[PDB]
Amino acid sequence: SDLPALSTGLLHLHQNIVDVQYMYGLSPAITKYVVR
Repeated sequence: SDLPALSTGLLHLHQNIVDVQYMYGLSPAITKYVVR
C-alpha cells in the first residue's frame, strides 16, 4: 500500500536518524554539563 517504489530503505533510515539524533544527541553538551 502506497510507496510504489520500495527502492529507498537505507536512505529513509539515515534521514530518520539524522533528523532525530541531531536534536536529541547532546554529545558535547553532556560532556560540559557534568563538569560545569
